[PDB]
Amino acid sequence: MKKYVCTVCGYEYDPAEGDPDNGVKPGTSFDDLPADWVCPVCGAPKSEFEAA
Ligand SMILES: [Fe+2]
Repeated sequence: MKKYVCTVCGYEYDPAEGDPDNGVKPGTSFDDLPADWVCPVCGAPKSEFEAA
């Protein structure tokens, strides 16, 4: 359930919510995001998220 924050824009990935519009169901951990997933607010890579 660990949240991660985008260091570009401040969006928080919340595993309890997932990211349905990008094919990520509620409950999906950050580490299990698809390899091509990017921040939905700004487009930044996962490599620029940090644990929040
Ligand atoms: Fe972002």
